[PDB]
Amino acid sequence: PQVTLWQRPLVTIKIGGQLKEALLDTGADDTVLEEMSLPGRWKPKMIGGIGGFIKVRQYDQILIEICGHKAIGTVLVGPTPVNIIGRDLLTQIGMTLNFPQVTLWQRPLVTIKIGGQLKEALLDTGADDTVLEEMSLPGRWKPKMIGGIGGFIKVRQYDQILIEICGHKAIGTVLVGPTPVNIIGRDLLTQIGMTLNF
Repeated sequence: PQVTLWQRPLVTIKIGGQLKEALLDTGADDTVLEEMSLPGRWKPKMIGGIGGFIKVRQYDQILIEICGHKAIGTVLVGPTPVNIIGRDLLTQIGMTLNFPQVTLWQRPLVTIKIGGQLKEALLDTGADDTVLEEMSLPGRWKPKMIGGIGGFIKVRQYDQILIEICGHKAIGTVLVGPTPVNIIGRDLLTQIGMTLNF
């Protein structure tokens, strides 16, 4: 299947004998699920994201069926607001990002130019919105809060900002704040014709 990004790329998964919906998230290194019952031993673990860190239980060698496809790997379980399938499992089902084609064995980074400056950013299908680390942008903005793995952060919303991502230009809203990494969300991914293919 090919998947465009005008809506969140959700899929049905079967794990631990249970059915769940999860977000195909190219911006996630690891797969993280909301609290659920899984068989066996686990290890305590802390993972970070927008908003900070959360404690999760790490289960190893867990069978997961994602769409029609099987994979076995590590699964983290904890207080994430959304079930996310990260690159660890995307690679196993042969997922690629197309806009150039990109496999997901490494973080899908691209060079962007915004506000006259050059930055590197993560192509993040799991992000509704584009969020950049603190930077100098031209003009007026509005105070805003956005949520994520470890809670919420306050960001400045700038409207009508030109961004050039890889080759391609796009205009839209950009959030600026204490995100750990620059993220290109679906708002801009759709403008450069990005798709998920598996």
